[PDB]
Order: sequence, then C-alpha cells, then structure tokens
Amino acid sequence: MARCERLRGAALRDVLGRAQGVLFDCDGVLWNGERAVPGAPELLERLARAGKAALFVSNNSRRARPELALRFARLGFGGLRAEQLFSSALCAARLLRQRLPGPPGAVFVLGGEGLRAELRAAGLRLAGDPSAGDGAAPRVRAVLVGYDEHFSFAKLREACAHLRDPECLLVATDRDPWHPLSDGSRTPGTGSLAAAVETASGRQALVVGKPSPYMFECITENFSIDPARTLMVGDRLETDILFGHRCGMTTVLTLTGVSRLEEAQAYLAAGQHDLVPHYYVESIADLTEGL
Amino acid sequence: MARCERLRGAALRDVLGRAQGVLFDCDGVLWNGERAVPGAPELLERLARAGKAALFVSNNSRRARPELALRFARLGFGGLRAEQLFSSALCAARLLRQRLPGPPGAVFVLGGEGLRAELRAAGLRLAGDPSAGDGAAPRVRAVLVGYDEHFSFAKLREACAHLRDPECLLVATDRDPWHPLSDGSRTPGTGSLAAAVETASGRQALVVGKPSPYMFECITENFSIDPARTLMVGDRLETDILFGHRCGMTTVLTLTGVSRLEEAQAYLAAGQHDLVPHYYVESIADLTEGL
Ligand SMILES: [Mg+2]
Ligand SMILES: [Mg+2]
Ligand SMILES: [Mg+2]
Ligand SMILES: [Mg+2]
Repeated sequence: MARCERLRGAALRDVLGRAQGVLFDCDGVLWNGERAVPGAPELLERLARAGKAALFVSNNSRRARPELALRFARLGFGGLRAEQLFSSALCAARLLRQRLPGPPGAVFVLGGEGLRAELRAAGLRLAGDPSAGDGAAPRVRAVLVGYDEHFSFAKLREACAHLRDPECLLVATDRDPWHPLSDGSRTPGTGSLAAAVETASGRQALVVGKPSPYMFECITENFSIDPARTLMVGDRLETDILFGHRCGMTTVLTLTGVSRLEEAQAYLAAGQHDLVPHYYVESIADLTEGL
Repeated sequence: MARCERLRGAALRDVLGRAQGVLFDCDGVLWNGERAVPGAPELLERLARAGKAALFVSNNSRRARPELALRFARLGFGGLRAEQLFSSALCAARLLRQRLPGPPGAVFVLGGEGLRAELRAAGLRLAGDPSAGDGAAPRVRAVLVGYDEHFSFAKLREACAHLRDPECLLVATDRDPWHPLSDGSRTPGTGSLAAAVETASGRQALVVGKPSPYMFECITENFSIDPARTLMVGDRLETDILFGHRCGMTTVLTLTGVSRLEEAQAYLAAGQHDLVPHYYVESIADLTEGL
C-alpha cells in the first residue's frame, strides 16, 4: 500500500530489478514542452538494455500515432516502435469499433484532424465525412468528445441533438481539466468540454483515457503484461497515479510535472490511498541508478 | 412541509386568501414558446384585483429588461411594470456592482448583447469595450458566464487566463443545463458553459439565478416581501421549487413545463424534501378559482 516513499538506494534496485515493465506517461515526465527531462532518454536506453519492456500511455487526442511518435525521436527518444505508444485517440477508436451499436453507425466527433485520422484508420465512419451519392446522412450512433480547439456552442447543440437518442453512445477521450503551457499559462482540456456536453445532455460519458481502466484493456490487447510486475510512472496524481492503482500497478510520481509532493502527502494523511503514489522521485533520471 | 398536494377546493382558497404575493417563473408557467398558457393572463388580472403582489423571476440572461418586458404584453400580459421583472441578467449586474473588488475593474462577459446592455446599464465596465485613448486594457476583475450562443474554446481559454488571478471573481447567471424548444429539441443552457469554465479553471462559480438565494436578495432590494406569506410558482423542481424552499416560500409546481409529477413524488418517497413542491396544479389557470 502506497506510503509516498522517496525511491532510492537498495529499495530502488529491488523495485527495478523485480519489475518486468514500465508504463510511462509523457508530458511532465519525459519532457515539458520543447524540453526533454535531462537523463530521460538515457533511462529508456538503460531499461531496454536491462530487457525491461517500456510502453507509453498518453491522454493526447490531438495527434494521430505517426505524428505522436515524431515527438519522441525529436526530443532524443530514438528506437521507438509506434506499437509502444498508446494515446486516448487510438484507444477511443478501438473502443468505438468494439462498441458501436446498431445493425452489422456514424461517430460525431468533437476534435481535430489528428483524432479524425485515427478514427478513420480504425474503420470508423464519421459524421460530416461526405455522403454516398445523394443518399441520406448516416445515423449517428456515437458522440466522441476529444480535445477540440474549435469547440463552439453550435457543436455543443449538435452533440446534444444526437444524444437525444439514448442508444447513441457518449464517449470522452479523457477528463483532463487543463494543461500547463511553457509560458506558465494553461489550456482548457477535454474534461472541460466533456463537462459541458454531459451537462447539456444530462448524460455520463464513457471515459477512455487514464484514469479509466479501459486504457489498460487497450494496452493489453497488443501485449501481455502482469500489472503486479509493472510500474506506472506519471506526474499527475488524479490521472497517472489513480490509474496505476485501479490497474494493480506500483505507482511512481515524478516531480517534473503537474502534481506536487505536498498534495501527495495531503491525500495520504487524508487516507485517500488511490491518489497516493507508492514512490516518488525528483525526476525519472533518478531511476537509472537502480539498473 | 412539502407533501405534493393537488391544490384545490377550500385549501386553494385559504392558500390564496392568506398569501400576500406570488412569485412566478415565466417559461413553462405563463407560456411555452410563442404560446400563452390559456387562462394565465386572467390569473394575473384577478390577483391584481385581489390586491396581491405579482412578481416575475427568470433565469433568462439573453435579453435586457426592456426587451424581456416586451414578451409579456405580446403574449397577452398587459399592465406590467418592468420593476416587476427580475432576471439573472439584471441581478448578475447588481451583484457585480456590489462585489467587484479592487480600488474604488472590468468584467469579462460570456454572453450576448442583451446581457451586455444590462451590465452597462448598471455602471459596469466590460472587457472588450473600447479603451481610453491608447492606454492599457483595464484589469479584468470578474468573469461572468451567461447564455452565450457564440461560446468557443477561445473564449473558454481567455476566461481561464483571467481566472488565474484568484482575486478575479467567477460568476454564473444560472446553472440551467438545457432548455426545451417548441419543436421538441433542446438548447444547451448556461450551466453547461459554466461547467466547462469551472472545470478548465478549477473554480466554483458564484451563482446568481434560481435556485440561488441571491435572486431573492435581488428581488427584496426593490420590495419588502414576507417569504412566509409568498407563493413561488414554477415548472422546474431543481430550480423553481428548490429556490422556493431555500427562501422559506410555499411552492407550487405547474405541469405545463419541464418537471413531471412522477419526478416530484419520486423525490418525496426519497425524502428529498426541498425538491418536493407543497402544491401542484395542472396549469396556473386552476389557481384563479381560489380568488
Ligand atoms: Mg503528464
Ligand atoms: Mg513538489
Ligand atoms: Mg420555467
Ligand atoms: Mg406530469
């Protein structure tokens, strides 16, 4: 059980020695903006060399996988199989193929061109893609809320019209409320657009990304992993740490991102055990030592 | 205590005889869309004749008072003093004048031209009104969320930038999630835009409209009313009925609008006493009899 222990010395070595695999969140962990965490590529190099599986779990729904993979090599993370990378965009598309109801249905998407590429790559028909001949607009059977920078009250109204049908799915890529920018400003996240959609429609979204356990289901379609033998490394307690707890993983908080150690200990004193990390490190560069 | 009694016979007569005043909600009560509830103007006529004060309490933030008053005469409700009409737009403006912090501050508004007129009529300086000379844009000290049909992710981002300052007020006109249209469709309400703003900013809005007690404070600046001797008539349990309970008023549900009797009795069996009306009537036309 999580007691927010600084991960070091012999403990660090046993924890890493025993682990078969590490799941990493990206922003606030491997990098912040245009800047790699110094020593982060070297940890990834050293884990591969130790024969430990590294995978990446992101709530990003802005970019399709091939462009998400770009960011890795660009910030010094070479040698990555794009199969190592799981985003809310990819997993939302998979979940939609799995669950889309109706006869052997179009998805109305709140989101950008990257998200759309991803959904189409999975065989999904999107509302507002061109119609066959001059036949009817296909029946909309899911509403997907992603990171939509061009969100408007009109799209909100349209989403709710589709959701009047109770057989129409409501799905969210993630519930991230906001995102820190390099210049100290914040950007609204998908969770804020999902809150608007949920309120106006009176529905609860099915959530794809962390802390939803479905993100783990998604990862373990392509890979067997023993979550008991898997570390989850993230910077955000309500997302990455909570997720790791829900999956039965050992959790590690890195202090290079959103959450402060102060908050992690707050929650422990308040006995909120699934928002408490098992370990914390100043930065993931402190983990290389144990290898 | 509210036991959802059909209001009739001698009971109706004592309830109306004793009451010094009636507060009416508008949509779903006096009218639906372009259509007056038959017998609703006649109830208003008869109440005035009995010497009972009628006032109107609306969560509408779309239209300034002089245009809100138009709708009354237009749907058969002549003889109304605009002083009888209290909307979330008017009361938000009053609250902002009362609370705006900072030296003896601009309001950033999410809302239309009616709301803006109302705020200016109260002496408020709005962000995005033209600047003095070529001096700086004035410091924004309140964010107001109203019914904004041109809501966008960009306005959402800007609202959150202003709210980074914790001395910057967050205010909502109302939390109405959605609104029924004549054609059976629904429109997203201010509560959905307020949910987005609250999520992206991590703040809780100060709420002006029903069921907020502040709406009552607003009404009782212009009038003394004994809420113990005042009836509150509305169609929406979570707004009009809850409000009336919070104010110490006798509440009456009309079935011409949003809430169903089924839901009112549900809540009573669940012992949720402040979402239970004291009385209900099929339509407010059934109330004239008691006079
Ligand atoms: Mg992160
Ligand atoms: Mg810290
Ligand atoms: Mg109403
Ligand atoms: Mg009914």
